[PDB]
Amino acid sequence: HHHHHHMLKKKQLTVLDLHPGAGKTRRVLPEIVREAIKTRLRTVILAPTRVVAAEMEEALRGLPVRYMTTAVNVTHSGTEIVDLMCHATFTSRLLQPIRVPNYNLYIMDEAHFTDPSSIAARGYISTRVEMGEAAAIFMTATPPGTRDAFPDSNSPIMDTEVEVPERAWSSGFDWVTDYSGKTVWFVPSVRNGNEIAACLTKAGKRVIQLSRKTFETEFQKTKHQEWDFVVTTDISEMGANFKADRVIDSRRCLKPVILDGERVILAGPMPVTHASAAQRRGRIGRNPNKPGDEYLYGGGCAETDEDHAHWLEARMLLDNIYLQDGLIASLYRPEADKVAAIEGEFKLRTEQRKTFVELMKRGDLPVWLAYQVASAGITYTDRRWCFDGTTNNTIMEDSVPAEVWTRHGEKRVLKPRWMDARVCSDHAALKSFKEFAAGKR
Ligand SMILES: Nc1ncnc2c1ncn2[C@@H]1O[C@H](COP(=O)(O)OP(=O)(O)O)[C@@H](O)[C@H]1O
Ligand code: BEF
Ligand SMILES: [Mn+2]
Repeated sequence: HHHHHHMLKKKQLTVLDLHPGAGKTRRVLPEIVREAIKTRLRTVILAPTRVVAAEMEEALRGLPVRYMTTAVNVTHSGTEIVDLMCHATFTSRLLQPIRVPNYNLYIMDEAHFTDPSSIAARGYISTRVEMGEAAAIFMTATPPGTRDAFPDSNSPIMDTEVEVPERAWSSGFDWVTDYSGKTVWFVPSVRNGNEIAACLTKAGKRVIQLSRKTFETEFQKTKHQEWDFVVTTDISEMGANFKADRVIDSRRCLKPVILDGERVILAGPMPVTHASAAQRRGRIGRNPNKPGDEYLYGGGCAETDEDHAHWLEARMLLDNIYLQDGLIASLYRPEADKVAAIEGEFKLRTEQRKTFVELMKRGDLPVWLAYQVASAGITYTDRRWCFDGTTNNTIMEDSVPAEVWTRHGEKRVLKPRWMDARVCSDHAALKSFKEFAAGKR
């Protein structure tokens, strides 16, 4: 009930870069949506995750918003001119035949998200603005290329550089376990998080683990049950709210890297960006009444992340989104220097584009891998490629060849024609890929 008037300018992109916890998501977003409604601007709100989409409903209760996500179960009047969906849904719809409205205003929250669908959505939106067809607001405390890892916070934070373990320990890290508060611990990989979580559990701690595959289900447990540690990958940088007193940050993670144009490996761990570091630290210091919060960090930051597969993968997506005849959207300008590709090199014809989309949406394949399969002319249900690669593409778990009973009634060793380490980097990813290779997804 203290609305501040925003003069929403046509043909403009604004970056709302207030510090973490300043109220972008909970205060400024509703104000903008009210102005958009008042002035009758057809508007889309882009949430990074289903978890945040649900929370945005609380902030927007009593405003006419169409929630285009099963994460919210609200009765729609059919008259709403504001739509809410996830970054990934927005990009996926753009790749499909499905008509996406030509919105007058795009509001992307947690616009730092570097998953390929988010990077692509930013390119599309910025292109629409540059063409004079729409306005946009990108909300993030950490715009592309920030070099500040220690922004302002609602309460003071105690910043300390320490040695952070990335393996189980039996001594040398008493400060981790001799602590009666609640800790969010950012780890370099799902497997390292499993090992640390087991160590913590053996030491009597209650641990919840979060990764992209599990986030949308395990995050609820952080609200609804008692815990001592959350052990999380980078997915928790995207507007994740914890009632926590301490963050432990390894400051590095495994990175997918395309090697010689022919395979994806997981390299590193390599340092995180300043943006990632500031978002990780930004999970604490958020309560103005609580002055004790600590950030313990394990090394430096770097901006040398052009080796990351996500940039090229964003181009694969954008190349397959229609704007106008002959026009391919560039990445948003601050990100466009991250990748050297020819605009349109990854454009697919209609049937192959359909396969590319289905491999990602229903197959849950990484963008790069989905592209290799689709561009080879393979149809979605034809899994022969999972078995006919070279011998060095053999997938191992527990030091033995992963084996599958195939749709054609043979026990076969998983040996994909194209190797993307993301499909076999932890037990759960591998299980899903084995199902896929069996024709049982
Ligand atoms: N359910 C809640 N009730 C009350 N305050 C909350 C709730 N969730 C978050 N907050 C607080 O609201 C403030 C603004 O949060 P938010 O808008 O999410 O920040 P930003 O998007 O700027 O990072 C912060 O102090 C945050 O901790
Ligand atoms: F910048 Be807030 F943490 F979304
Ligand atoms: Mn936010």
